Amino acid sequence: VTLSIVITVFVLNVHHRSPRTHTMPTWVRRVFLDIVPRLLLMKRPSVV
Amino acid sequence: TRKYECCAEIYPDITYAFVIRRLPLFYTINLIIPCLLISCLTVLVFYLPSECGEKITLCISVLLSLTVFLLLITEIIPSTSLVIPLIGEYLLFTMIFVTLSIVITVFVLNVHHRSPRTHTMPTWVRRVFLDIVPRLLLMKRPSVVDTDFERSVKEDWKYVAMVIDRIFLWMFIIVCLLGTVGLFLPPWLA
Repeated sequence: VTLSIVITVFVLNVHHRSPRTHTMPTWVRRVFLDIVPRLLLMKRPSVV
Repeated sequence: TRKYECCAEIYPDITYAFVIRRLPLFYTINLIIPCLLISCLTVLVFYLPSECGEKITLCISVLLSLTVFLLLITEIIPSTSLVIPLIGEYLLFTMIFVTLSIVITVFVLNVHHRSPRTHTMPTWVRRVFLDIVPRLLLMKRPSVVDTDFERSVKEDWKYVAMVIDRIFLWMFIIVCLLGTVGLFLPPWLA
């Protein structure tokens, strides 16, 4: 549960990032928006 | 053998010295580790974004937990005032620093919620907390220009809050590690 608290702090930090403060690395984009979502059977909607 | 003020003769005695050692696996499982786990959450408040609105909840809970543990230990150890347990020292110092984090976190929250309609950014703040300090902390602000004035200064205030947060995240980690090793390593190395 303590480990989950740490991970939740990190996830909250990630969720509240914007281009005005952080820049998205290309590897983060690739991995976490192409590979992992497919494996976890979660599909993002194709919107532009 | 020794002489007492009662009587003029020598009264012998035999003193037995029982040197006993406690097996430190019950109180380590039940007091130490639960104390350490809470102490691990002391620093996370500085990595929590202000917009989440949970900073105060995290540090307040940590403080009220460490306080409870100190009282539980207070009911085990004798009330003698000659020496202080190492566990008592560590808990107390963490409580002092957790309290310091609450004060800092309150101040950081105030900085994050400032806009031109209420406050004015001083010239040197823009120089120090947006140009110099971010470079040192290896956090680089993306180069973005916003036409709006009350969304660019408002966003600058938010970034200043993050920079102040990152300063103490580094400082507390150093202090937390130095304090722990600087307290429990001396005894281990008799």
